[PDB]
Amino acid sequence: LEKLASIDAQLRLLVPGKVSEDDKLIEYDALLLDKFLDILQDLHGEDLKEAVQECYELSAEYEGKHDPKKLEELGSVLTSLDPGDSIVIAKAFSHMLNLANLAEEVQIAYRRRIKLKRGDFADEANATTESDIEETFKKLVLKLNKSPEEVFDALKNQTVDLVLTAHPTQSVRRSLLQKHGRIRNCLAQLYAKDITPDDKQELDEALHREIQAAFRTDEIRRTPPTPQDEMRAGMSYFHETIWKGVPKFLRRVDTALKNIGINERVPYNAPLIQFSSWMGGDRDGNPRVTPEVTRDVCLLARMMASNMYFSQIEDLMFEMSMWRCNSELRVRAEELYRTQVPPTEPYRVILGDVRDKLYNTRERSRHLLAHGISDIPEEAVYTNVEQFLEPLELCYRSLCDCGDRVIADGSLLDFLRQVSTFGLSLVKLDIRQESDRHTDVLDAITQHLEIGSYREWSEEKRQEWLLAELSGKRPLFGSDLPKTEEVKDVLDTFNVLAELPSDCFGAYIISMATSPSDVLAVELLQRECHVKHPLRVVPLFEKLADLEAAPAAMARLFSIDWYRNRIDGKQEVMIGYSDSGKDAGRFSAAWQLYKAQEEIIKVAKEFGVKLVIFHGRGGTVGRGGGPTHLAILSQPPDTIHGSLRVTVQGEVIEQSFGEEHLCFRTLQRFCAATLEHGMNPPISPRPEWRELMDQMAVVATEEYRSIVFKEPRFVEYFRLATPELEYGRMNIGSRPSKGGIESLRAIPWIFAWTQTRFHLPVWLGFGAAFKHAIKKDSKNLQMLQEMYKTWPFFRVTIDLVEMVFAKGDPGIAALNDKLLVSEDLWPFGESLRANYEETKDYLLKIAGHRDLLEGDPYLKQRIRLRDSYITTLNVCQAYTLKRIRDPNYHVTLRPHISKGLEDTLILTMKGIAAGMQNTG
Amino acid sequence: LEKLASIDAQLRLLVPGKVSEDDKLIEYDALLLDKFLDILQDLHGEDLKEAVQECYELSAEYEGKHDPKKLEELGSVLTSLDPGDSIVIAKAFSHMLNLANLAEEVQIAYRRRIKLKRGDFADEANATTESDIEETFKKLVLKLNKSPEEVFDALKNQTVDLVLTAHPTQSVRRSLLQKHGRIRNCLAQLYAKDITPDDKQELDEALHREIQAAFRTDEIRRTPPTPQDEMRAGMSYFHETIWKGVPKFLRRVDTALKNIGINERVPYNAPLIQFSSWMGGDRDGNPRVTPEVTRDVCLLARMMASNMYFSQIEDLMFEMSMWRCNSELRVRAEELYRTQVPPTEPYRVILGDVRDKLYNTRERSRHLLAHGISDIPEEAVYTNVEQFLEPLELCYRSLCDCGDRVIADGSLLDFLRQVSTFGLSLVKLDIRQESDRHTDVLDAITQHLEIGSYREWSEEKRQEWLLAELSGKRPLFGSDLPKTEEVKDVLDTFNVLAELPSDCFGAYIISMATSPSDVLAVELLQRECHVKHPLRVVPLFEKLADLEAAPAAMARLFSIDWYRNRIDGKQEVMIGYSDSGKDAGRFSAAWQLYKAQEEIIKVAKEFGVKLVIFHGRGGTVGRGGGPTHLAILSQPPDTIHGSLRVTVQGEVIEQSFGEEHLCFRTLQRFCAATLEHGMNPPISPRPEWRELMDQMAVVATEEYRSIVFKEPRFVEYFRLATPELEYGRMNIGSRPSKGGIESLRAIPWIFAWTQTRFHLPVWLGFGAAFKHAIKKDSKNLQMLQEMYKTWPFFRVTIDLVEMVFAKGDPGIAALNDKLLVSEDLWPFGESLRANYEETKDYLLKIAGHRDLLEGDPYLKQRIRLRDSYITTLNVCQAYTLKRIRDPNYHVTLRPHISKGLEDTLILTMKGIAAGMQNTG
Amino acid sequence: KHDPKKLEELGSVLTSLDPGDSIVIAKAFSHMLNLANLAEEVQIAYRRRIKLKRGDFADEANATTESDIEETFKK
Ligand SMILES: N[C@@H](CC(=O)O)C(=O)O
Ligand SMILES: N[C@@H](CC(=O)O)C(=O)O
Repeated sequence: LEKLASIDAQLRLLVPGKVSEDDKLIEYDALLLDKFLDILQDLHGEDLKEAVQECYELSAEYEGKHDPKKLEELGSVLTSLDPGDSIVIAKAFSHMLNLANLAEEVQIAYRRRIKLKRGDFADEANATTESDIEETFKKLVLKLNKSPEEVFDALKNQTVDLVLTAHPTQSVRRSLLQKHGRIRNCLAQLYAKDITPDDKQELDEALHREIQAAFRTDEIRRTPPTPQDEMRAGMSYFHETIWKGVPKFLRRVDTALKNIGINERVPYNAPLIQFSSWMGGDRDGNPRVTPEVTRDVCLLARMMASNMYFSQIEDLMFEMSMWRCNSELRVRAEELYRTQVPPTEPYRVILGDVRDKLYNTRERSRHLLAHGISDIPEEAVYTNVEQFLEPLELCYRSLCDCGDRVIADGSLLDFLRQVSTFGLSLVKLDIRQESDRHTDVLDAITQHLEIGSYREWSEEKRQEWLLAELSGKRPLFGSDLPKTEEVKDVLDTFNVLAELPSDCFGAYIISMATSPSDVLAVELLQRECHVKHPLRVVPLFEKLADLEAAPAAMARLFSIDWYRNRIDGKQEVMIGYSDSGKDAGRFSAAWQLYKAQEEIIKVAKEFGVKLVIFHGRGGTVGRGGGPTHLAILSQPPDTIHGSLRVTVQGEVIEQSFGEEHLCFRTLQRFCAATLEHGMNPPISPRPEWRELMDQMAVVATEEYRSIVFKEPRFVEYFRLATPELEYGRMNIGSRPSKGGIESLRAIPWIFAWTQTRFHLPVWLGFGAAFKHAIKKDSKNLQMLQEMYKTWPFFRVTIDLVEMVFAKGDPGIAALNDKLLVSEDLWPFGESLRANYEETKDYLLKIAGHRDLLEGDPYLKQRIRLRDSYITTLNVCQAYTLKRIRDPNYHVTLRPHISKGLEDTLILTMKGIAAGMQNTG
Repeated sequence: LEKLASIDAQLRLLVPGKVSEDDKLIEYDALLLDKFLDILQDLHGEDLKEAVQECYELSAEYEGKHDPKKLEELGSVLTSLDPGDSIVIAKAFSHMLNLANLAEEVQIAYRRRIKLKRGDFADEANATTESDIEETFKKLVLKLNKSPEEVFDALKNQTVDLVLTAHPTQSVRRSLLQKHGRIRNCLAQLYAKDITPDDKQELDEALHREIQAAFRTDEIRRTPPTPQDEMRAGMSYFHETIWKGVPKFLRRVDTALKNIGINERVPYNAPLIQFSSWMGGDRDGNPRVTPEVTRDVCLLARMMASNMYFSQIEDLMFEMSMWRCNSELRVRAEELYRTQVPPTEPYRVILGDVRDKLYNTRERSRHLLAHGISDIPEEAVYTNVEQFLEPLELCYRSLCDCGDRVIADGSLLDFLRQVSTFGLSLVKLDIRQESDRHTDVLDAITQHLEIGSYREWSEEKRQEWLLAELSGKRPLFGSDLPKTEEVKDVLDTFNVLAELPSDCFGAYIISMATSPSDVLAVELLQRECHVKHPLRVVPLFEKLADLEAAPAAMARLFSIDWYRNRIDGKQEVMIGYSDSGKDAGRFSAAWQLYKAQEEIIKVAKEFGVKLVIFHGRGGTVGRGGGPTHLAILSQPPDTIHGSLRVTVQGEVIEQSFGEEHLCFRTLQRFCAATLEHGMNPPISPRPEWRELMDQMAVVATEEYRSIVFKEPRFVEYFRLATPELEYGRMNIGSRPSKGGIESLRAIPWIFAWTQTRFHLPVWLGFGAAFKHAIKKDSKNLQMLQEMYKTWPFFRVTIDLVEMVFAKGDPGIAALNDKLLVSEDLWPFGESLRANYEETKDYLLKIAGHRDLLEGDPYLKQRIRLRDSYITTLNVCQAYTLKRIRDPNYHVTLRPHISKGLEDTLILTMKGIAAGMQNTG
Repeated sequence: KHDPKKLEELGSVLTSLDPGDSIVIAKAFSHMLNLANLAEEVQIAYRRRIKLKRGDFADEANATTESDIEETFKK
């Protein structure tokens, strides 16, 4: 009848909880698990529930003592399941994990903020202590001597651009987030103080039902989804929380402003917040992302957006019942009426006409998507956001003129902000393609023209030629140009950019950029494919050597008159932490990128160019939560200067935007941190620190490279101990290599090692670095410790690695070796595990910590509560990999318990990924 | 800066408040007023705010001491306003009043229920103590020895039919209720314990803004709205609260059932709840309600309903992502797919097809409304509710078959209940017409045929003839029948009933019914106008003499074979409390109707007919709130027998259904009380009581009639002291007479006297009755007191009159006399006021009360808080009536203060009506 | 349930005690009873008075509804 107390007590044995009336995470997990076990019993029988229970207990005992025999006990239960039973159990543990995450969201959403606080930079690393927008304003006036008018001014001119990217292991379906949403809402509401008995009986029932609906929305799908479908799923968070969150956060900004003495509101059309997207735009090493895919996602964006505006304007129309207007609106209303509402309701006549334009904008888009042709003419549709804003501006003005500003400042204002923030699509699409592919197009052209081979030319020649053609008097090539399939694909992409309207797009990112010709090549292609409004061109520098030359590259570009004129004082450059870390190791990349950004800003300053750094995946700003706040504050001085552009990693998007409070705090912290930084850079490092970082980077890079690139048996080891081959072949997303580790892409590199709980890519090299700093001079420990206490960059860098170790378990990696790796390679695995421990030890000593995450007990608890579930998936995954790979491995199967191995593997890969979220 | 405390302290001086953490009404009023005064100042200037403040203080002092000089002080401020200033001030007091009412709704919504209670019938007269559905179940099992299975059974077979009617002084616009809704929601949320500082800053701002939006949604409209427009406005509460409230209440019933040991749910298609409507159907004394109007409202009903189902099914479709179905659904899905979703989502394929049918059903209806013709064929649309239910039943079954009943029992089940409760329209329309109009049609027919004059025939002849024609072999008349306009209008109404589908309609009510021929006449007309499925015919007995003969009338009908066969064991009869009270006075009508219902039930029993009493306006069941609960329990034994049909008076509908909690409790109490009564009738009166009531009724009727019909100067007095002539001429709704008071309609009779705060129609006759009972025999006081303590009917009857006196102020009626009535008629007014006081005194002594509403302090406080505002409107109204009626009356006007007299009068009439709500 | 066999079950456990054990058990139950009474006193001491009440003589039969001295004066 009542097992809720036993589940709760076994959880609390695993976590020494807390008295706080806000700490209820363990209660939430108990309740969710209890309901879930009941469901399992109802659907699959007591015996199956019992088996799930059996596996959980074994995992619990392992997370207690860490006796590795428990993993083999769990193994022998898991390997003895027919594949139908295995699927149900892998699905159970997967679902318990998701539930644990939902519980976490609710806990974070309602945790009390701390009132008394030091106001130093460590407060900015946690949701509970970080500065909200009013606190940041007040800090700037008080501690940095800014007039409120100055703070207001900075804020009006500030942009934060969040760039949405593909979930690496497939995005959750839109209907599943709504279910999740309802589970969270029922969970929140069962603990409200405001309500009675029966309401709770009903919430209990609602929650039970919703845990079940979620579990049975589980269709089994080896064959991937189209990039169009993956884009739709990625766009779900707009309907869920972003659409309302934006106006809600802007209203908070307004209140913060009243409270520091500024009586105005942020203008509705100040572009504080923008969203961009990569989904259907990034084709770098991904030929499923075709020209047609791009054309489609831009149409889908347009369709979704206008569908939202269409539906919202109906609500606005209800509200705008008022009859008093200025004469300017009167005139307009009467015109429209003369060409189905009364004229005594003038706002409704205007908004009704906007509604039809929006309906038209939406049907035109759908037609073009389904057929290429629409009977709906462009004249009857919105093609620029200002056409849509104008009549809304007219309403606003008319209301204020009549004395009803207060009304204008409600729903109408929310709407102006939505329109202005989201514009006609909800996101602008970046295109990304690798520079070789541009070279190939250009070599096809030069060879056709019989003037030689662009590939063979030196860099000085490439520039000389590209500039001569960018002011050429004469087109380069036609349709009759002989093209490989790949070259046709690059050209057809540019033709899409020419055809489609410029408000669909943002950046053309060049992967593997290294020279000025890389950027000039794209400028020429765009001009020659007749892109009337060329996308800005953004180089992505990947390797350490490429980051070293980046500054000179940008100096050259800027000193070219054509390009300088063309760029109109703005340039964006992209960095990719995971990418650079794959080349030199994480530590060395972190340092190089700090320096790279200082150096590129210096060069921009010199040429009078405004420089925007676009943060790609793997940086500490990608963590989400409080840690994102300190991460922003820790950027090098002047590297934001009013413009934050940052990747929202798909594996972090739910946590960041799925729950409405969290979404609000995410937007808040991006605005707060950006504003503060531009007026309050972090401390610049001491010379001694720089010098030590340079020495440490050399050593760190040497360790990492000698293991990852010069150990001849490394790739072999990697392919056995890691599910990277099976991630590739069951392709979850893109496709894994472009050869060895040079050839492998960042995401698969991280994912392979996250799946084994070993995380090599995040920590390798730090151990050599610290060890060597300290042997060289024992005083370096103190300096390292001081850097941790007082240099934000360094704090933040260590904290991310510390978090990754909290998600680590070398016991799991050892089990994979035992099962999957040949005995000859075992000492190699064991030395890599010795390196993990040694690296971890040094990290703890530098942070002044006895255990992992001592500074962040809330995060410690969250991670520890996930581990029981993830661990079962890991053991299941290891033995499933053994069965797939080795046909001659068999065990006695149990008789079927409930009422394909590849399917199990897909399920465990996604679960472990849902559990590990962000690492590097 | 802070006047909130002065407003609050001046209110609390007027009401000696309470410590209860739930009693916040006075705080709510303070806050709402403070924000409102600020708005007035911003929009109209300090001086205008000051004037409103000045008028409020004078009204406050009057409600304190009741010095009548204060009314003249207020008068002299009000009469000195140019008409533009007068409009703004009347609008201010009107808006403050509405605000006071919103505050009240919130107070009632969140007041704590009382846990310990006597469980006697007085507990059922208040929201805080009344029985909910679980308590009623438990009472029936425990105190009446019913098995839960029996209780379940009674409930499955029970119907409650709430019949929506026209607001007597015009329905609030749909957009204004939404605003109201938002003001309430902001008010509730400012006192939530669950939230922080800034949230409140924002709610403050939201509330201020919404009070302003409401104030400026105020267009000035002498020219009435069409009956179609008045029907649309009446239907607003479906979107607001009823649409969700129904499934929500049915789910509560399910929980109550689990909790008394019944594991089933009420079947989704048990018709526990139904709504009907009169709007566009009642034409009795109202020629604006034409055949075309009726045709229209049935189309609008159909349109609205299908628009709601269409929009809701989209949500349901999102939820129904599941892939497991039974084979029956599989087959169907694949068929539909073969004729735009994947087939792996079978519920969505079914629901999508339902969605298109719903869209079609909705466009067909709109076309027919706008043009008479639709290209959309009937085959592609729903014409019967079962066509719509079938595919939903299929989903339900399929889910249960696959083990997912728990899922079926969520949103799908809510939807089945909505569909089944609301059906294809949301309401079925009654038609009502007066019996003379039928006689005229029949006389036109007999004269045409040259067989004499139906009007001239006796009742025995009329029946003989109507029965001969109802089994006639030969049609009565054609199109070439010569018709007056009125006769054509009655025929064309029947032709509408023939053309339109039978699910649009319910009852054909015959006003002024008195004989069996009245009912047989309509049966014949329906047959001869070719109504394939005739509406049931329902007689409305109005006069005392008509109620006396009603039983014999029904005995005759039932003993006629044709009619008996035709009626298939069911008959509805309607009673109209206000109507009968206009003929004989309220007391005498109350008693007659108790007896009438006993007698008609007796006759039905004898003939084996199931009898449904339809309660028209003015009864104690129309009060709303707790009092509706005891009122139902107090019906005579066996007079409900599983079927409650009751009028929801337009002047009570906001209070009953505007706020979601109140809507839920309204549905609850109708179900609770109906179920209990059928198993637990009230005590039948003692013989001594009957005898005393008969003696008291004679005397009560004689007093009332001698004043209202035999005093030759009464009508003259009535037309001077009352705004009834101006209610008529500025027609707010219907139109006032059909002559004298016989000729005047109930609603205008009540409204005239409610506007003067005198309420003559509710209390007159009670005084003579009680006085005479007590002089005859001093022991009668004790018996009267005992009847009050132990006979529910009597309690409830006195309580309604007591409530009306709480809304009374003879000081106001005296002011009207002084200003509007000629001096010769002043002693007449003064004797009527002497009668008020004497009647009130006796009422207090019988109830054992020292002051009005001592038994109901919550209601006492609510009424007292309204009075300040209503009183200002009353004084304004009195002097405005003086100006309209007397051109030679003038006063010095103030210079204009802010930055038509008929308009002011409309405004004061509506305000006083919004303030007085229900009386008789 | 009021199954009378339970009294004899209890009997057979109680009659089988040496007199030293019997004393200690009778003393335990005696003390548990006193404890129960102390708990009752605390419950009655802090139970909330009921604000809304009929003001008839039945209210005077319970601590929670009876009239205090001010209510009696006012009455
Ligand atoms: N997003 C969290 C980690 C997690 O939730 O797994 C962080 O970066 O600290
Ligand atoms: N509806 C309330 C009266 C009112 O709210 O004015 C009642 O009948 O008691």
